[PDB]
Amino acid sequence: SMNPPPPETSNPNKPKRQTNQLQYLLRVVLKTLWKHQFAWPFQQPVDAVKLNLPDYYKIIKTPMDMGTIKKRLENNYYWNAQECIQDFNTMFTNCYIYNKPGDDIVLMAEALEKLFLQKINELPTEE
Ligand SMILES: COc1nc2c(Nc3ccccc3C(C)(C)C)c(C(=O)O)cnc2cc1-c1c(C)noc1C
Repeated sequence: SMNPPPPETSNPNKPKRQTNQLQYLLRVVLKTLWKHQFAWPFQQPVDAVKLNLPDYYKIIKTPMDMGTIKKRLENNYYWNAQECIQDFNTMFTNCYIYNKPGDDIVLMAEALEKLFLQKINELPTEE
């Protein structure tokens, strides 16, 4: 089995918290990206077996995807907004590292990232 286990989406020992910033990240940021027409390749972990990408998990050692992020938010896995923002950045970065500049998947990622940055620019203050 050449896929690694997916990133954890819950952990009984990791402290849980709900902030208005994390609620914004689920209700506005994640929702906006999730339903976007280019979202689908990013909605679940990269299945390197089914996609026939043997070298993927030899190159990408910190995988991340929006399915994982969605579940983390729904499970109150994050303590703060920065943890979640970091996961989005990891997802985009992995795509830019593994794929060639100008590839369709890169253009899809760039479009989602632009939308992401717009919404993060409008992050609300802590209540
Ligand atoms: C190439 O990047 C991906 N492609 C798919 C994918 N389809 C696919 C397969 C080969 C070539 C091109 C594609 C397109 C997405 C451009 C159509 C599928 C699928 O067909 O179900 C699923 N997950 C992916 C993740 C990725 C992906 C992401 C996201 N980041 O790196 C990779 C690699």
